[PDB]
Amino acid sequence: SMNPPPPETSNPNKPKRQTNQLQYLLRVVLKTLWKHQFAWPFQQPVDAVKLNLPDYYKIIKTPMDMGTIKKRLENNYYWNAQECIQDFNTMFTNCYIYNKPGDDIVLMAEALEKLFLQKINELPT
Ligand SMILES: Cc1ccc2c(c1)NC(=O)[C@@H](C)O2
Repeated sequence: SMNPPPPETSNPNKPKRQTNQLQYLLRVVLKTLWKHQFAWPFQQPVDAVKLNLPDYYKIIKTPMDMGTIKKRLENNYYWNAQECIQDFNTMFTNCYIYNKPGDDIVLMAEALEKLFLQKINELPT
């Protein structure tokens, strides 16, 4: 099959936590980025079959997307904010790795990453 199984959104072995900052990442950061005009490519795992990108997972080995992150946050999958933020960053870097500078999808990611940075610049205490 061209698509791998999607990243886990739960894990019984992994310890959960809820924090003010993780709460913020879901209610404010994720759910605001979600509403951006450029959010749609990043709202679900890359479907290599659907998007006709047969080489995507030959290149990207740590896929990540906001749909996954959203479910992780809802499941309280994360231990801390940093874990969630590194997922966001993985998603953006994946886009820059797979695509070329100037590509439309890259312009989109660049715009979201800027907004993402603006919102995590200050987190609740
Ligand atoms: C055609 C197409 C649609 C959506 C897309 C892409 C390519 N390329 C990507 O890297 C992902 C994240 O988003």
